[PDB]
Amino acid sequence: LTCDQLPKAAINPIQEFIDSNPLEFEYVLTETFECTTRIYVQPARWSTTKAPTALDIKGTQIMAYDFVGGPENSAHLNECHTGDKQVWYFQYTNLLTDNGSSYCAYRCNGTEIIEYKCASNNNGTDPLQHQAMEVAKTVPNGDKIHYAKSNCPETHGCFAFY
Amino acid sequence: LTCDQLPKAAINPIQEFIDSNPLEFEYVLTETFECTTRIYVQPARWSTTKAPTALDIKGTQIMAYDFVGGPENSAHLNECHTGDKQVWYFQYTNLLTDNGSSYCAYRCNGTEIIEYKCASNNNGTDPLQHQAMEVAKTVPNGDKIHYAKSNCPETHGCFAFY
Ligand SMILES: *[C@@H]1O[C@H](CO[C@@H]2O[C@@H](C)[C@@H](O)[C@@H](O)[C@@H]2O)[C@@H](O)[C@H](O)[C@H]1NC(C)=O
Ligand SMILES: *[C@@H]1O[C@H](CO[C@@H]2O[C@@H](C)[C@@H](O)[C@@H](O)[C@@H]2O)[C@@H](O)[C@H](O)[C@H]1NC(C)=O
Repeated sequence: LTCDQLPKAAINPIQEFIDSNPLEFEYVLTETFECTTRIYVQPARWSTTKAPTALDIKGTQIMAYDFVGGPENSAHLNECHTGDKQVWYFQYTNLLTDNGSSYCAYRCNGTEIIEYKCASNNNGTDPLQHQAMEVAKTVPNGDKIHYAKSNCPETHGCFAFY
Repeated sequence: LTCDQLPKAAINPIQEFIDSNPLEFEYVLTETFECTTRIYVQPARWSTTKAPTALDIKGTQIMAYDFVGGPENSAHLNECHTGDKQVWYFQYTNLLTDNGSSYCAYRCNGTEIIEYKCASNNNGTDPLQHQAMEVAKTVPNGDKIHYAKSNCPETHGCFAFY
């Protein structure tokens, strides 16, 4: 299996992602998105693109990306500080169940995987999530995929932020 | 007029604030919340307090505060990185109108004002907002209140983030 052959699942309407806030990453590829909370935001009233925004929050640092849909169930992200463009797909989504929400998303460079983000608001208890992670690890460079919460900073009274 | 005598307006249900996302500050007291976007987040499914969270995002930096209601229409904030406690009130709110949402909130130390946050998603065009700002400037230390967006960094393709 190569990264280009992973499923490209249907993307839920944006409101279903917003209604899942806040999410934390369970499995990630690089160190970048360890100990990170994901927040979805609807478009600003003054936005001329009317693109929603994804926020990746790691302690007191934040990456933001406006995003729009592209071909074949892609998400086209524009990182708000750098202008860097990224193309993402979803392996699966399972939002707004009786046990909460989960999904796994990935970023390829051709046949190899270069980033991976499995998110949930149920501490990774959706059986689909571990299953998806086990599939993604089989594509080239998927060996890097690992648990995102092994060594996070101590909290100071909150639950999705530190 | 002193800070303790400012109105303590009724606080809208949390969903009305979330539905107003994203907001930007129009008038602020210190430099801290210049060029800042405010995002409201519902409580995490795993939160034992079930407190919602306010995010103050300034470029790639973020302050987060879980908050709960207190006496006399107060909001009791817990800054998520430091554990520092803050007590806020609203001068007024005007959410989810045909021209969007605005509010002005303030933090006193007795008779003086120590922080001020007027937010909107309509670029400060609610007449109530300039009116409220003019009242707040009349309390001790209110002279510091000023426009929050005079010199913000250039964007890189987004609208509420940079
Ligand atoms: C969240 O789950 C944690 C255990 O997760 C499991 O073990 C870690 C090391 C990973 O391999 C992960 O994929 C496994 O599912 C608990 O330590 C923690 O207490 C849980 N949090 C709760 C219940 O709030
Ligand atoms: C947003 O409004 C800006 C003008 O705002 C006015 O002037 C500044 C200096 C402050 O005094 C403020 O309180 C006033 O309301 C415009 O420069 C800007 O283009 C507007 N943005 C829009 C239309 O998207």
